[PDB]
Amino acid sequence: ALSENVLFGMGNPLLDISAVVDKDFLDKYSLKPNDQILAEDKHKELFDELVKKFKVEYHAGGSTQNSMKVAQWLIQEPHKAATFFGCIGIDKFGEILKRKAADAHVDAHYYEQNEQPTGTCAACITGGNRSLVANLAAANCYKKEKHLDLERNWVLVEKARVYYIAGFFLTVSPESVLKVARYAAENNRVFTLNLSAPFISQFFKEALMDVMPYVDILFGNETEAATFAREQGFETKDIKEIAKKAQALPKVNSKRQRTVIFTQGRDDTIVAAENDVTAFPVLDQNQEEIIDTNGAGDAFVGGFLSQLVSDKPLTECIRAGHYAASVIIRRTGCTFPEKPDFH
Ligand SMILES: Nc1ncnc2c1ncn2[C@@H]1O[C@H](CO)[C@@H](O)[C@H]1O
Ligand SMILES: [Cl-]
Repeated sequence: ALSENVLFGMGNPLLDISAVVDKDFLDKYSLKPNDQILAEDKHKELFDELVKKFKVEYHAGGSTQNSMKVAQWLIQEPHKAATFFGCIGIDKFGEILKRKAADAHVDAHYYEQNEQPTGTCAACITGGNRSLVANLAAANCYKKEKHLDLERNWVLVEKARVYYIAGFFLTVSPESVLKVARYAAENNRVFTLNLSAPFISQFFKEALMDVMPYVDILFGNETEAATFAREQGFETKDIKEIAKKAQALPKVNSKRQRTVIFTQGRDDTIVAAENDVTAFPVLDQNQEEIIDTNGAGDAFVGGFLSQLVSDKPLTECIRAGHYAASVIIRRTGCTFPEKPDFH
């Protein structure tokens, strides 16, 4: 039986707010029916209006937290197998988010501050369409020295066997990422990281390459891989070759070989390990049943991690990732039914 806090994540928590809205609402906030955006000045009151005017459903969100809740869902027992750290506000949304994280059986410990509201992501649904508006807000305000470094929180890091941090968090607290990564190397534990988005490899390459030697498992997708390769001078556009070259990057913990895992949408998931590159087909090809790809990557990682914590074989970790993604992409955002049916 797994211990509590066996899986640790940290990143940018967001309160997901989903609702069926109307034309007037979309028009007021200048939203096309399938826009996916970061909030601009015109959207700062959107979340308050959304909750006042419409019946909403709330979820614990943000990329890393999504992966934690999916992992927890598939782990099932114990509750609080997955830990999550990040920054929230001292507001009603922050209280709702704490409740949702608890409902998801994740052991969330948030840094709370008063300067910024809790981050939010609105899914504004009309018919089969949905408009996404994300406001990072408090998520950008995480303070290593006021949260991670406190013993009551650091000990939860020390409880983990496996760590996962989205590369998005390199834009907020790269020193937190480095400290966790260093601990993983010092203790021969598995540290995992997502490339997260092309802009991470372009604009945050210093932090990314500072952490890379500590990465036991690098997750990403084909678009991130292409950008990473260009920025690192790999001189190839072939995804398998990119994965092989990333696998062979400098590494401090030589007790564990790096694994590089790049998803390709409906095309094969590519896995580079020490002595080979293997392609894992995506067996779910019913494209017409896909209603929303938002969170597919987060769910893939969560499914993978759910099996990794039990030292299951690579094939099983990939199978669980593909399963989780297949569930999430048939629902608005990174959500799932009460119980998993992964066998
Ligand atoms: N178009 C698609 N068809 C089927 N599965 C998909 C698609 N896009 C994403 N996925 C699933 O989500 C994962 C992450 O993108 C993929 O590896 C796959 O498992
Ligand atoms: Cl994140």
